[PDB]
Amino acid sequence: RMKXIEDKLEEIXSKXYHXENELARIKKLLX
Amino acid sequence: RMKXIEDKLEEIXSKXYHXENELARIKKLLX
Amino acid sequence: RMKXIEDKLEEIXSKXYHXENELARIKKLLX
Amino acid sequence: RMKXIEDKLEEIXSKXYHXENELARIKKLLX
Repeated sequence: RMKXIEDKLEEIXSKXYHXENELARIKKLLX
Repeated sequence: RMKXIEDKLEEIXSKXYHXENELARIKKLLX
Repeated sequence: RMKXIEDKLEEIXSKXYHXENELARIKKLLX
Repeated sequence: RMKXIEDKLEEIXSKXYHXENELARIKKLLX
């Protein structure tokens, strides 16, 4: 249902942390 | 509910800005 | 509603094209 | 409906594999 959608969206909002920080890995290889 | 899903999707559609621009950071280190 | 969620998910499934191809920009700068 | 949303979210949770591994492509070009 809606509860087990809301708590996928809060997995995606983990993936969009690990997007940011595993880019910021690459950027801080490049400064 | 559906309102507080719709307004996660419009957080994701912020993350997919910061995807693009913090890639375009890396690409403009690389031209 | 559900129709205007489904057609955000099919924006995200555009962003996850432009993820892939604007990475594949960087990778083809790096081969 | 909700079933064919849940099974988009489990496409996105494929895209957020291919995010990670096609970054980890770039990082392992850069070590």
